[PDB]
Amino acid sequence: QDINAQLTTWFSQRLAGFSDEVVVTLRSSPNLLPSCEQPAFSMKLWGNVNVVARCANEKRYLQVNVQATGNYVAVAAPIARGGKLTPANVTLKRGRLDQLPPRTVLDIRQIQDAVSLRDLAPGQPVQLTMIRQAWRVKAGQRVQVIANGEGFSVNAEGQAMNNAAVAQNARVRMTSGQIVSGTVDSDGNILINLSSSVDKLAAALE
Ligand SMILES: [Cl-]
Repeated sequence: QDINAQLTTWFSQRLAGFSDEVVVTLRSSPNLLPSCEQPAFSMKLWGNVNVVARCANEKRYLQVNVQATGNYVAVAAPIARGGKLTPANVTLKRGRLDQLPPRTVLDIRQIQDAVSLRDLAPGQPVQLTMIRQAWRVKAGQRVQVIANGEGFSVNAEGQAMNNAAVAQNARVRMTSGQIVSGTVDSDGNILINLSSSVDKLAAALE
């Protein structure tokens, strides 16, 4: 029961913070098990995984099944496409992590300012493919364009032409109809960082 106890302890410690119940089952032939007392294990965190087990003169490829139970983010109330994920409509549920659909959110902090891309039903695990970050800037919104660099500062008002989250690109129509583009910041401003532009900016003032 040596290898089974060692693998159980190894995956339990590796899964600290993800799971409080880790069960390991060997799927490969016991004839290909490491011979040494303390094999070095190395490596997907759970489910059907391959583990390399090294001993002096051995490099075993073990196939194991890892059952890991812990918390994951699930839908707690109906959420419409475009609906904000809140503490009223998404919660932590306890379940078999190894049976979850791909890219299920495990940490409730990952869903802060998230918005649903789909109509979601209660009990559904929240997957990264079902959600997006909220729009800090929305199409048609009055925004501030801030350009800085080479002893120059420009502050101008415009209308956001597209929806954009923080750190995403936003095109902005200036009052004349000229379109500029920059990065959305936490304040909903559009940031531009400035070779001929600093020369062009000064030339515009002439
Ligand atoms: Cl949004």
